[PDB]
Amino acid sequence: SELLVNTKSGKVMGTRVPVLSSHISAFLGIPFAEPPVGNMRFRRPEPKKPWSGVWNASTYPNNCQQYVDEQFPGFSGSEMWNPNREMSEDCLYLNIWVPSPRPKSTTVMVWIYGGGFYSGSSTLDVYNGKYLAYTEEVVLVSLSYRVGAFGFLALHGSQEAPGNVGLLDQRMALQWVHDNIQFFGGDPKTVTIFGESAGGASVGMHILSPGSRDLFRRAILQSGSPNCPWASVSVAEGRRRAVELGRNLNCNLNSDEELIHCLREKKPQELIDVEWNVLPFDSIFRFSFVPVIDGEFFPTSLESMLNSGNFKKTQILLGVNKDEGSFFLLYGAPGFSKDSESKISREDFMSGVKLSVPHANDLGLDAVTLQYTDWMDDNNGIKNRDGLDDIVGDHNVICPLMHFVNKYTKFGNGTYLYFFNHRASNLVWPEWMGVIHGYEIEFVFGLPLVKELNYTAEEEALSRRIMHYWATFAKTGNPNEPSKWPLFTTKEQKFIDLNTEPMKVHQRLRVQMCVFWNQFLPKLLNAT
Ligand SMILES: *[C@@H]1O[C@H](CO)[C@@H](O[C@@H]2O[C@H](CO)[C@@H](O)[C@H](O)[C@H]2NC(C)=O)[C@H](O)[C@H]1NC(C)=O
Ligand SMILES: *[C@@H]1O[C@H](CO)[C@@H](O)[C@H](O)[C@H]1NC(C)=O
Ligand SMILES: *[C@@H]1O[C@H](CO)[C@@H](O)[C@H](O)[C@H]1NC(C)=O
Repeated sequence: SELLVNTKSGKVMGTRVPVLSSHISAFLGIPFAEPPVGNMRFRRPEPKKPWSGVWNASTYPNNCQQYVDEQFPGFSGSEMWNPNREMSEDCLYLNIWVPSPRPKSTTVMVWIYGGGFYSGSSTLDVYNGKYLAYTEEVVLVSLSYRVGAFGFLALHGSQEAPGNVGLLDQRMALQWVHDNIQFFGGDPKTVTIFGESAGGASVGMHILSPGSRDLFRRAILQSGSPNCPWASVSVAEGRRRAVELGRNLNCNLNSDEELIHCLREKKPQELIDVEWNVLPFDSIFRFSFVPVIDGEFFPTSLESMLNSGNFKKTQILLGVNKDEGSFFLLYGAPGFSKDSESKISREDFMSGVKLSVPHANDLGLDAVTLQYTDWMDDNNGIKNRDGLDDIVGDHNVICPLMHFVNKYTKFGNGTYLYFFNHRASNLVWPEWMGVIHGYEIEFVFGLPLVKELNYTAEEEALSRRIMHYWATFAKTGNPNEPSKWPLFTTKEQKFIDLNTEPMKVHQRLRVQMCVFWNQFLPKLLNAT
């Protein structure tokens, strides 16, 4: 049977699913680790003990325990990101979509979801692999991995909660693909990993970690990079936040062992109810438990790894959206709201900046402000709102990604860079938010080919160029079929737009602002 597949861990059974008036196979909720429950919480994951009999991979798995967005109850723009399945600590599962009939040795793509490391699911409507699998004829995997404190609580020195274990979940799912994807028609020596926001950062991190490098061929990074200022923390800061976590639950804090024990007796939702209380600053685009620079997963600092070429040398394709910052301002900066044009007063601007660059002294805040203010029009609310938007997106997503790409290109084997800027015609979020964090995903996953969803036809077309670029790049290391997407080179710095208008090629993507965030501001804060 096409739906029966024998693997190194045991036999697995899927289900046919319809797709654009056809069918393909899906193997959903296949385990790739032991359940990290009980005395195993905060622990490195363990390989799943094989089973006999036939694994029922006919329905989606649980989602990992996570914080749930309730800012806009009943609003689909936010609610479609929340878990749509029971949450549980038993969540290390992966999902495969296989073309029909079964390929013999086709290109494999493994999706890693984002969510600032505090949230995410493999099972969401926008991550449905059937459209991609079917249209581009690739085997589509999506893995899953522990988030929040379950995935990233870090007491360096302990072996009970070493940190990074979420990153280790990902690696195991990738071990399992390397090992078993052949039986599903996938080619394990042509796996592309790809992800968005924390998933984009994750991909960069697997490119840097020596223990992950041999497990995939190429990489795609959407709106996220390993060196993002929100994507990792030192062992001191992780230790400090773990303890503070404990302090919020009245734990015995006299030893690592005492503390971990107390955290392990707590119901999942107790950890989640206080997770946000440990940020050391009042801040937007910052998350409590994220990877740590431990000297193990990351052997030294990301920056020295990047300067010295200590990382997997291969092809990568990556990019950003035009308005990355607006979500975070909506959720936290005063002046902003879902149902108003959100025009921002000088006073609210000043506090936006302080929230966006939480680690800056007054002199740094002055410099961000000078840099983003039209002084011949300082009382324009649209200008204040948009400048704040650019500050969040430049500092947190674009300038870090440009730094990474600039360093990667000096040693890598080919880079392709995009700037995604089409606002969907069916978008339910307000006009002022722009081309928003997270909204290229539905193009990359091909949702605009389902008519019930209400995209224009030029949107269906764009979605098809994107999938074919992503897939062709995954299959060959070049998104071009033999009008060009040129290579990004350190000399010329070219990239493309991605939108309904015919494509153009540009250069030096936000250099002016990124020289400020990557060279000047860091220097200024080192000195003062
Ligand atoms: C990626 O690496 C490939 C393979 O190593 C490079 O192709 C080589 O280019 C060198 C330098 O010009 C030539 O001497 C060889 O003939 C090529 N070798 C092979 C096996 O083709 C390729 O240039 C690299 N691409 C980029 C953009 O760096
Ligand atoms: C498991 O598969 C059976 C058929 O083998 C099917 O009834 C169902 O899709 C699965 N179980 C449920 C309902 O969770
Ligand atoms: C497409 O159009 C209809 C009719 O206005 C709208 O109500 C419907 O919900 C749309 N489809 C979705 C799920 O948005």
